[PDB]
Amino acid sequence: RPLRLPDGPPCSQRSKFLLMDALKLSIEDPSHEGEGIPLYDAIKCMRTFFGWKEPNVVKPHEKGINPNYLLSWKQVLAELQDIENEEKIPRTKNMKKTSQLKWALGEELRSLASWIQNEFNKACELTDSSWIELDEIGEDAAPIEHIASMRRNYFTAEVSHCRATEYIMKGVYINTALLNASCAAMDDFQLIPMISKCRTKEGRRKTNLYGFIIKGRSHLRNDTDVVNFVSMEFSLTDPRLEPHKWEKYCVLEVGDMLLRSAIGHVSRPMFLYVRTNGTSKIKMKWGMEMRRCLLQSLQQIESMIEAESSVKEKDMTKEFFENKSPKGVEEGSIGKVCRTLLAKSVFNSLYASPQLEGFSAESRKLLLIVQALRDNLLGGLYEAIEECLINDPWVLLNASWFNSFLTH
Amino acid sequence: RPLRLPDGPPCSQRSKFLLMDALKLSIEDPSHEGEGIPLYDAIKCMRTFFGWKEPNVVKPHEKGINPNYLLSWKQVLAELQDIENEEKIPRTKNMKKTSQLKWALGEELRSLASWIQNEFNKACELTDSSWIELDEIGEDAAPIEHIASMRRNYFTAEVSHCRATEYIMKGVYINTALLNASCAAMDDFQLIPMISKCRTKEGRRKTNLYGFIIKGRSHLRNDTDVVNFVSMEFSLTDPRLEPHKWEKYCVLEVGDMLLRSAIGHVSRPMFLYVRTNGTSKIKMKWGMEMRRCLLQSLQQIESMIEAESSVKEKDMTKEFFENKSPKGVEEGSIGKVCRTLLAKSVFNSLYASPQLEGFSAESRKLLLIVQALRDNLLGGLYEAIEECLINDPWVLLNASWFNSFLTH
Repeated sequence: RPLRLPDGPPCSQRSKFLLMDALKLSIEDPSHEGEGIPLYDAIKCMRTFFGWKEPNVVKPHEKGINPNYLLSWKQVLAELQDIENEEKIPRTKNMKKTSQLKWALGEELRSLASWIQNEFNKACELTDSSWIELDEIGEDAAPIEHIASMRRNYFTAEVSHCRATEYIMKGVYINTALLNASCAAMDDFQLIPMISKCRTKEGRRKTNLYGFIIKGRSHLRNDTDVVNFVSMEFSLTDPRLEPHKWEKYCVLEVGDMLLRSAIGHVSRPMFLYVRTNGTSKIKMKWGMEMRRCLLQSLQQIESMIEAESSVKEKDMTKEFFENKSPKGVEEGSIGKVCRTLLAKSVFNSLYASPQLEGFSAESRKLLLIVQALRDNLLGGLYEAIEECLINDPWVLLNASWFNSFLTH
Repeated sequence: RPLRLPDGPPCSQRSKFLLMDALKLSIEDPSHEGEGIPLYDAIKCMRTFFGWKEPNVVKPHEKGINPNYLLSWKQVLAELQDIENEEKIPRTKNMKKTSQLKWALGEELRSLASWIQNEFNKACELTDSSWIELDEIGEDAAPIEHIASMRRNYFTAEVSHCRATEYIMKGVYINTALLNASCAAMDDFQLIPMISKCRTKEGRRKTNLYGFIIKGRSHLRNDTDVVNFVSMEFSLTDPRLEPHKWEKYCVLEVGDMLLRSAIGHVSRPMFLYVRTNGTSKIKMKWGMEMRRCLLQSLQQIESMIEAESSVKEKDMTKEFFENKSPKGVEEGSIGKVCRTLLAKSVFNSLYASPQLEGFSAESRKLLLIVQALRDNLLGGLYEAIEECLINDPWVLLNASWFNSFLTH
């Protein structure tokens, strides 16, 4: 009996930042005065681009004040130009408390849509760049033993370039910046660049700018207290292709970018995805810990090597990772297994919800019952599972996956 | 005005062999007596697998004699067992001219379905293994100049592991084997293994067996003369998931395979996709030349570097491949551009048709007219294009792509 997924309008994006749709302005081997200070790096990235034009709304937010989102972007650009006019670049920039920002800062069943499976597939892919160091994974006090070290190196080599690892590092950077600003600049509408760093295939350092957030007032006395923010994220994705995805956003067209492509140089509109959002102290602390997805994925891999090693009375680390009893890998390669596990862990973090906790607990129970029936040959459990299937894209995708598992 | 795609039942697979659905039985650093002789290698690969079971039809061919396809597979397995009983393995194996083989060997609008876009996406992916040597590309008589060499090395590094390159090498091997057998064994129902070879990420030689074909009589006096064959190809793909894809096939369940996976070892049914098919001498000669897709893709890349070099009065090879004027790559990376170009070239070969030649000629004309109208601001051209849109999955996908180009 397959799970009944809800009927309704398609589900929409609810991540704290863009995933597959993100666009970076980047600088390579940066060495300007103040290299490493987020605002300085942001300005350097912004300075690489000369394609801006008069911005306009291309996908209105159905429940927001569209003119205020437009004003907010124009204010970022003007306040950055104000800095260029000053003698020195200040370490942080606090935005004028304009009417548009005061508004923006706050001072139902849905059906599964194809975009979330597509996000997940993109999260499993390899990128050109590496996102973590060779010794990134682990927190051990002492030096790791030989077999542990071997496993970490093999795993790290499969995931250091994975898109999901970019999302981890993006997530760590932005949550670190917003949590720090929430403490250090409680009354300020601080401009917070969305930054990541990577190493190119050629070995060069690269600093990336995805966009900006502006925070609101943030007197976060308890873990559950919320800081509001407005995010402004670059993209080449035309929001008119899948408008249901972008329910929570006002989308601007803000520039044009020249790109290399299969047909030679082409010019494409550059968009800016704008939304109001919020996060709590506890959520930011978890965001800061997203590197744990790597440890937890490695541990899942290590558990399987341990099982095989136990059987063959021999360490099976090399045989597992080199794919040397099994005649293949269902996902296609060991590397794809590593990345798929990682991507699931990262999406569990990015799309954390109570719907997800319930679905996860309840579905595991049903799995175990159905396997016991399958190997050897109710409602209430089903209602517990299906009550979690409301509108969350990640939970719905996972329910769709569960149903495939049942058909087979 | 978008192209009108045909209405009808979903389009079906028409490639000469399986693409994304293929499964290999493989052997590593092979060194048995007669290593390199196709039949010997096939037997070695077959010997790696102990999961066979009594075969049965799981997806019947609606217009074929299903019992004969089943008999044909059982006959392959028995004739291979006959060899194991003999003192020596013969160099080639000619099949008994049984009633099932004599039958098998011959002795309407469709709508676009999602599977062909999915095939194309899979063709663009990287694999764990390399499929070509460092000096594979090019036929030059003399040693290549420095700039040429640099470009070939950068390009080769982006495509040597590409799935599309596997399809090239698979295609070259099988067309070479069938063309050779058609000449050397004209009256025999020769068993022809479907083989490829690669090098693992660790540097080990690996020989792969995809399945078998059996040819019919082949007195190919002219280029257009046809040799019939029956193909028998391994797969983990359950044909009941997308039966419309498998219209031309009888699909058997023939074994079970133990696999590593994200959830530990799992057992999955192994299927055998069986169909009758045919090819001509001219088509096999083209199949033998599939390495030209690599040269032609490189040439497309080289043309773009030449254009940039002409502009900047400087060779732009490094700057192009290292992605150092353009601010990005529309497909995401230079590597993805290389693989996408390659995949399009490979699919043009794999899915060659008159529908494709007409669509290609006519659509290019319409592109040029629409761009001229776009930059500076009929039916008959449209009928020429749309008359090519009948049932071919590759042409239909390309028409769908053309329509996206129009919307934008």
